[PDB]
Amino acid sequence: SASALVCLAPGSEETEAVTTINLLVRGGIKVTTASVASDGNLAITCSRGVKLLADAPLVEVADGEYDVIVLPGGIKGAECFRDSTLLVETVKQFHRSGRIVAAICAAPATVLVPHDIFPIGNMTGFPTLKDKIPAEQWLDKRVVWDARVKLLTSQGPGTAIDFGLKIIDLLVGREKAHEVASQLVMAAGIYNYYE
Amino acid sequence: SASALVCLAPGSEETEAVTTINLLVRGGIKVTTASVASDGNLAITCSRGVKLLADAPLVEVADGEYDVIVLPGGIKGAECFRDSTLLVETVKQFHRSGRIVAAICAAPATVLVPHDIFPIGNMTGFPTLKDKIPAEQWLDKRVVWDARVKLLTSQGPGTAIDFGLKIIDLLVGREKAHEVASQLVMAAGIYNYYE
Ligand SMILES: [Cl-]
Ligand SMILES: [Cl-]
Ligand SMILES: [Cl-]
Ligand SMILES: [Cl-]
Ligand SMILES: [Cl-]
Ligand SMILES: [Mg+2]
Ligand SMILES: [Mg+2]
Ligand SMILES: [Mg+2]
Repeated sequence: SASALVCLAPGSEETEAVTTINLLVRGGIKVTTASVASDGNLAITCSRGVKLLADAPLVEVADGEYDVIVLPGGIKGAECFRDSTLLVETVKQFHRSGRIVAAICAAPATVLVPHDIFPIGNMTGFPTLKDKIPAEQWLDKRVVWDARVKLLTSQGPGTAIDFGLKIIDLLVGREKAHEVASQLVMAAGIYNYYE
Repeated sequence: SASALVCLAPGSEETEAVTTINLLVRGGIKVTTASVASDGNLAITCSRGVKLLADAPLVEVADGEYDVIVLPGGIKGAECFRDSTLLVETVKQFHRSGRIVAAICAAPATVLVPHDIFPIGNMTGFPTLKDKIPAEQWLDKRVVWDARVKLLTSQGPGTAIDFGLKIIDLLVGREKAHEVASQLVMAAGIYNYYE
């Protein structure tokens, strides 16, 4: 199967993390969750208090051959990612080895921009953090797929379905993305991959 | 200081549970999560494998004065609810005492219909299970609010935002629902409480 490494830190946005995980599993993707910036503790208290148990510490899975690394948002979770040298070097390694980096909400501006990971990539993120993304790189769009650098970005809790579906499309294919979308009772406006 | 009791079981649908909890917290509603696991275990494995910690076993919080009891879906989570005499008694007590019952996805057909808790009233649920909701009660709407019996129902993972926003309306009101909605970057097909 295709596989995904979903990172979690104290203060990660729980809808973004959980909805993404759920959709990837529905798509037949094996998902591992990794605890970041917790010195190995697998208990992760998210941004609105939801408490998740991660599968493993990042340091034990960072060298795995996952097809995508996923960075949920949440202000404080994204700061933890930014300030983790292991997280940043893992993101860089996924990219250099031809794999996908996927980031939502505050993660693009907080993690990718300060570390100059994708200096000329196109990206989106949470609208109120537009001023944290260099102006020439910013698109205000529910999902942005920059195929040149294999960078997938998205905007907020309410775009987590759109984000997860595009990961499925990229890793498994359009037909599987449509199958998953069809299970959800999605709002009008969200792309369902039928065409 | 409105409050919500969100029930969780092995096999609950994690998007439905977590997105609902998230939105209620954003709305200033005090949330308590209650495990309906038969042994009282609080470390719940949800339908796609997300590991979610409940705050308390149902028996320790069921008699609380929460304004709403929330039943997430997930095929096996809803079966656990149906087969828990304490859960069913608690739902009945919320209803008889003039409080709100909120249920999504499989929870209406699996829990409410077999126990005949709402013999009169409109309801929805996951559309593949529509033939398990009595025909005179069924509506095919993203959210159904029947104020006559204080029953809120909704259809699936993709309607979790609509569901959570309606709980906010019912507990805190339209202004707060609009405020929360405006945070999410949600899709155009979800009612946003602005006129
Ligand atoms: Cl441990
Ligand atoms: Cl670690
Ligand atoms: Cl670049
Ligand atoms: Cl959504
Ligand atoms: Cl399910
Ligand atoms: Mg620059
Ligand atoms: Mg394609
Ligand atoms: Mg009847």
